[PDB]
Amino acid sequence: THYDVVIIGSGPAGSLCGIECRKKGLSVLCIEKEQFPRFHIGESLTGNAGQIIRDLGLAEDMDAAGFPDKPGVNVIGSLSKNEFFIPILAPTWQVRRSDFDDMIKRKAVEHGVEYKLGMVTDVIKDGEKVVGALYKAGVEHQVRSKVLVDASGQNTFLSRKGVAGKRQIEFFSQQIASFAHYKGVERDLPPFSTNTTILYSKQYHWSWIIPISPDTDSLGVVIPKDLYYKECKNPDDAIAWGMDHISPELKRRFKNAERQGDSQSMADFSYRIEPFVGDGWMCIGDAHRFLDPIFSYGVSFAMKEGIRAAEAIAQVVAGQDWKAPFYAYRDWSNGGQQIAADLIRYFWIYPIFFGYQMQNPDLRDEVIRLLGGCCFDCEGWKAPAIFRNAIEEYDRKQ
Ligand SMILES: Cc1cc2nc3c(=O)[nH]c(=O)nc-3n(C[C@H](O)[C@H](O)[C@H](O)COP(=O)(O)OP(=O)(O)OC[C@H]3O[C@@H](n4cnc5c(N)ncnc54)[C@H](O)[C@@H]3O)c2cc1C
Repeated sequence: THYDVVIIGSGPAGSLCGIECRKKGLSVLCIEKEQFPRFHIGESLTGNAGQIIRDLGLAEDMDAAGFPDKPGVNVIGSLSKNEFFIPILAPTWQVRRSDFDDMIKRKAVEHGVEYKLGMVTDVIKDGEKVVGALYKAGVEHQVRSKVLVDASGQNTFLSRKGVAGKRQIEFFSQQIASFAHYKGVERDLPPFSTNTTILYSKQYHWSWIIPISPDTDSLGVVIPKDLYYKECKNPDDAIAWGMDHISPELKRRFKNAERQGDSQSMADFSYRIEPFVGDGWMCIGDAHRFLDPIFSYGVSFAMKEGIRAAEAIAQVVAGQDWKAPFYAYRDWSNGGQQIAADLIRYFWIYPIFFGYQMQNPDLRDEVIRLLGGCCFDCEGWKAPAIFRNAIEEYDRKQ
């Protein structure tokens, strides 16, 4: 059995890639190992994500599913008492990922992507060229594809399989995130009751509060890996650590709150995988690159890469050799992702200066677009340059 495109995984990257490939008239199979709906962390969307969601015809459905509108994000430093607000670029939402991912997958089915509940386990190769995959599903099946798209997220299938490059981890910023859902959290005053709230103390010590339904808020406490394994060891203790040590806002807001279900812990390690394109295959989303979620780029970038990949895939299915089209995708992805990574690094090194710089109308407006996810067409902007130069200056002097 043959498809133009086989996609591993139906998170936001895989779903959007499938939809876009269908719009280009390609045949598409998506293999997803989990039954939807399924829990997934990563709840606060960018302005650009909202635009894609609107373009998919889902705006009214987002509201009806009870996903709060997101007016922007408040960043509060507990140690310095510096706080700044970044208004949203365009209308968007805070989501419960189980329901959200289900709604998007449904759109991909409406677009005619064929789905299988199954686990991809291997690739099929013709020399160095990838030409299909094996998946389980109580039998091992074989499928043939002109392009195998890895949208496996954090599972990073093609990297683990040795087809894509090795995972390059950013060791200096390794964190562990611990989170749970609560009811009864005290929200800010309308019209900003459903802003995302970020509270931070020391470098790489921070917490989020994200409203995800009419009465439910997502709480995360994120701390360096070493601190976690020394003082906490489990998510309940890490959250309590943040309550006690990151910000008095937490105790205040959570005074009458009640936890819903159990807490979980998860690695928050930045990484990139290179190469992430090759003959007959490519990675999109977290399957090749993960940024610090303090600025919530993940879902937005996953969707953007799925969309841009479809353009490359269409060129190869139409007859082109893989290199020019895939290297164009690669270069475009690296461009945007590096700007986002620089913004995050710049913030962590100079969080107060970052705040003071928002008082500058020109920078402020660029940062609004950048935090909105518009990092992929920035030739001639001032901010990306400032970030890059600062980071290089900081590094060269250490
Ligand atoms: C602590 C934390 C907080 C975060 N907060 C935010 C936030 O506020 N906003 C935001 O935008 N992002 C956030 N993120 C990031 C966000 O969750 C990811 O960037 C996003 O899920 C990436 O989408 P994806 O499609 O690439 O992968 P995923 O969404 O993970 O989807 C991948 C899919 O592939 C399937 N799969 C995996 N392996 C296989 C296989 N072998 N065969 C078949 N199927 C497979 C999985 O079941 C899964 O459904 C956060 C992440 C973390 C860790």
